[PDB]
Amino acid sequence: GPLGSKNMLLEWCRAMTRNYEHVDIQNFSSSWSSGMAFCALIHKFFPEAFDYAELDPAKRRHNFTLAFSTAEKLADCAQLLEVDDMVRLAVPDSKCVYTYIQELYRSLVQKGLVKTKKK
Repeated sequence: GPLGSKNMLLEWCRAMTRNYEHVDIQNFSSSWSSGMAFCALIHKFFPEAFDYAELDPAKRRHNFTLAFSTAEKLADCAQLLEVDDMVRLAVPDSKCVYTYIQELYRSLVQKGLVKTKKK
């Protein structure tokens, strides 16, 4: 479509990347090899989550588990991705992140999280 799906998420996800640093969402795979994206994106809607400024790219394993363990306890998100796999692959799939974000996106809509402030 003239708009596009991934573009919507990309535009959106990126919009939250401005707040955070060391993170650049120019892709859904390579730009995610740091795992810093999953944690950073969540930290946007959940402050009690964790101190994103206290995390480093050194502890990726924890970043993945954290991003998931945090989103799960707070949003009971999906379990489409496995920390170990992410760690081993070090290369996610645009469909995986997209699909994950998809489910997550929807949860935010119901929760009314995405509709925090109008333009």
